[PDB]
Amino acid sequence: LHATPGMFVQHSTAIFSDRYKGQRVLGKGSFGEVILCKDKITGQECAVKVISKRQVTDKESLLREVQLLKQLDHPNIMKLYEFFEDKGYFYLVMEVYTGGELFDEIISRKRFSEVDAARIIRQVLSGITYMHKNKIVHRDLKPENLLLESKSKDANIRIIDFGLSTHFEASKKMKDKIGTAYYIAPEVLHGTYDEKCDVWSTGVILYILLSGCPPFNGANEYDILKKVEKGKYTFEPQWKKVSESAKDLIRKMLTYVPSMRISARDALDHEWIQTYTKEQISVDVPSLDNAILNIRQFQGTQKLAQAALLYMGSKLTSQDETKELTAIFHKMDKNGDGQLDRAELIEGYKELMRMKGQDASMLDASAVEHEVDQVLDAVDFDKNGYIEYSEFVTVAMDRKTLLSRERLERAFRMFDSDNSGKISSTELATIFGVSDVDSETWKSVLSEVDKNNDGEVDFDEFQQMLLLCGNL
Ligand SMILES: Nc1ncnc2c1ncn2[C@@H]1O[C@H](COP(=O)(O)OP(=O)(O)NP(=O)(O)O)[C@@H](O)[C@H]1O
Ligand SMILES: [Ca+2]
Ligand SMILES: [Ca+2]
Ligand SMILES: [Ca+2]
Ligand SMILES: [Ca+2]
Repeated sequence: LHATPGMFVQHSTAIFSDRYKGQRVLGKGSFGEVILCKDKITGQECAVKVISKRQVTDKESLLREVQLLKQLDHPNIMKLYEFFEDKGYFYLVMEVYTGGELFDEIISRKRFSEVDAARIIRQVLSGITYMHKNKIVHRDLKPENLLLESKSKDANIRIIDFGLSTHFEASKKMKDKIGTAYYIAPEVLHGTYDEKCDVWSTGVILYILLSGCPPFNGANEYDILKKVEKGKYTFEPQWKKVSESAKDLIRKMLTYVPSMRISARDALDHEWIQTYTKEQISVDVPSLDNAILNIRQFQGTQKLAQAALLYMGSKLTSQDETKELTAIFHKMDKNGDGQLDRAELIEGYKELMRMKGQDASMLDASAVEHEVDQVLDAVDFDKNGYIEYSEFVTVAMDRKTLLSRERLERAFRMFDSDNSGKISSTELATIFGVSDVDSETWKSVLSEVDKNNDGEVDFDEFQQMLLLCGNL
């Protein structure tokens, strides 16, 4: 029973209009197709893409895209909350990003300084390192598909639009000639390729950030593709002030032969990306102490509670609500790939001890390793060996703060699929995407939670489960 944020995406049995209220339109696309909506229960704002069935094989491709978004949890990848379908429409309910496309920043300035470009490309590369590690290739990276989270000058980047994305395998190469002319890798046009195609597109973006201009240009799509296919580019007047390090990274990402082209991971490790700032994220002792405290108290959580907390943490908390936790996550993620590993958690504990002025030799040699092994197992909801962003936020967040009245109510209705007012073992099975929950799993829920002995969990019991007979 692996819990992931993606298991909640298509799980509601409710109709869209019973969960969301439309406000204003959003974006610069066809009018009314993306709408800012409010969650009727929590008040959470979201961006809804409404697709008419008149406008979509196409149904299959939309579903594939939803399936891919359900498998990705990363601070630089768009978050999908929910997906609804009715007789007339599909509704893609997404986290709202209000800073506009990177494309619009580009066309409103001459070019980016190296430091501003490095911050952007570092985030893109974190996103794609993570994607590639999860066997997913984007295939349409470009500035139109990179949204800034807000208008704040320090807004993060989110990779959007997975409409061309697919899984890839080591054994079988990809063949579909798919992409956008300025950004598409030559081997994609030749028709045999792998995930290095995303690295090339990111190299094109970087070249544009630093110069203002595409490396392969021309009067029309046909002319652009002819330059792309040859692969010849030049650093031809702005380039005189650009550092040798920046050029070196571009040379490596626009390396023509794909077997010789740098990987996303190695590009994330490039000296230009690694050393563009020495500024440290500010995290005070009390916030880190509290986060660690919360994480280490999580062992022993039963399966209904676990799924309910992950739902609330991964779907019902905004960026504003999780500011402090997000900073701690990025500080602990030493290799900047947007996932926490065993070695990174170990270092996080040693960091905390140093910060608190604790003497580390007062513990057994492997005390920290033993701690992290227990903690990691417990907090790794999908058991893939990493702490993803949403797993981290869920567990590290102050529990009383997470368990608001509205979040509790939303979470209960999400589990109670038939609206009977009680959660059954079979509703537990369905949320985890399995046929049946075994007797031991359900019995361990009931022995703690089923206070009236009826074999199901009502709203009262569900609140008490999470809150000392708490009820909001
Ligand atoms: N999660 C989001 N939050 C806020 N705005 C978004 C989000 N996703 C897309 N938009 C914007 O809504 C507009 C249309 O979105 P989308 O439906 O993705 O466009 P499209 O059909 O792919 N072609 P285009 O709209 O020209 O990019 C664009 O301005 C997007 O930037
Ligand atoms: Ca990491
Ligand atoms: Ca995990
Ligand atoms: Ca029920
Ligand atoms: Ca009961």
